[PDB]
Amino acid sequence: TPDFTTFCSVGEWLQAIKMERYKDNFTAAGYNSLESVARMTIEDVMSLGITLVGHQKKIMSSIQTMRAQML
Repeated sequence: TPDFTTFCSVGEWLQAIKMERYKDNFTAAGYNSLESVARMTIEDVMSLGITLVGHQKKIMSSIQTMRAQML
């Protein structure tokens, strides 16, 4: 099992999954910790204005693996 608890920031996590284009989206909505990111549902993701389905799925998938080890 990879360890998904080793990121030191939301920005570092996004970079690792090639999603760093949404960095400002996460920041602007006050997702400043990975703890808060790990609690997100699809609705939270949609609220960020992330609209490509492929991006929503990558992020949701990464959030899931994270939540399982983090929460």
